[PDB]
Amino acid sequence: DFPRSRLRFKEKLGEGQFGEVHLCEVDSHPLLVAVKILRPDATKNARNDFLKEVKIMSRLKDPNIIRLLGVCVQDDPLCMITDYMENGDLNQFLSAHQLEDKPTISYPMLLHVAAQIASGMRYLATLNFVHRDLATRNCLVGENFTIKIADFGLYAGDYYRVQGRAVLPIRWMAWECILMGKFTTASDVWAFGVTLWEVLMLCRAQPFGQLTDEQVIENAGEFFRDQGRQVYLSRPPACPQGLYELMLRCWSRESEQRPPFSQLHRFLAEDALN
Ligand SMILES: Cc1nc(Nc2ncc(C(=O)Nc3c(C)cccc3Cl)s2)cc(N2CCN(CCO)CC2)n1
Repeated sequence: DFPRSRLRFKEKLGEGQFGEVHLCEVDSHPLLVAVKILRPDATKNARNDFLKEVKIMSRLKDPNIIRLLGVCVQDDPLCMITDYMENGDLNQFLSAHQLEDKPTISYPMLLHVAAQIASGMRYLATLNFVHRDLATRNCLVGENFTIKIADFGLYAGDYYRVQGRAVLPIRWMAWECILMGKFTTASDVWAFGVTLWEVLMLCRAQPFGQLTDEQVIENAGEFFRDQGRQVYLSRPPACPQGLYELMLRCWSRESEQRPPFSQLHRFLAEDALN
């Protein structure tokens, strides 16, 4: 596990903080995989983060979570190998589709997309694993509208950057994450609510897109104060009222009032059809 010389590099797919992903072919006719390797400018800190991500990823084994197929971590150079998800991230994919009138996507397909994210998150919750950056940009799309959640690191405007602070996806963040940096399964539910809003919007608009970062942060202060001045994402045109109410439960002020992923999954697979 795994002979590096079996890998044939084809195209660079993307790039993050301590790694670079490439499309590769495996001889082992044409098997495609995604391969993450260190960036050319990698430091010893990047090598350490890459080894950790290997450890984190090795534990995740579910149909709707990206799966580690293999590793080069013994003799150099370091590599991580996953399924190649041929349709890219879900944000770009939904951006290229329009909702069916009466490349298109049906409303029941939007539900099926959301249900797969909810099942993936259901699995993470059983492991008490907190994702901290659930969004359509961190979901990958395979064949037959198969969704795998990644942890994935472009979408610069989706993160609030202050020097010397962690980079924060504030528009997906529960009011208590913004005010206190506390991330829990309950805050992943709130982000799931925002992710479901993105799916039903077909990624046509940034969440709170007409509000500044500072207004989004002061809106978290309004959830805290609980004086009826907090503001929510509006109902997407493709979204019925019943499904909108489910998004609103994800954005309950009280963390314990937010539905668990098992309930969100049931609703989107079953109740949402009626
Ligand atoms: C950014 C991107 N990724 C794609 N597929 C991937 N599969 C798996 C990926 C991945 O990163 N694995 C991974 C690894 C290896 C280690 C740790 C963690 C992880 Cl999650 S990335 C396809 C794609 N394209 C598809 C075709 N589009 C046509 C548009 O018109 C263009 C864009 N673009």
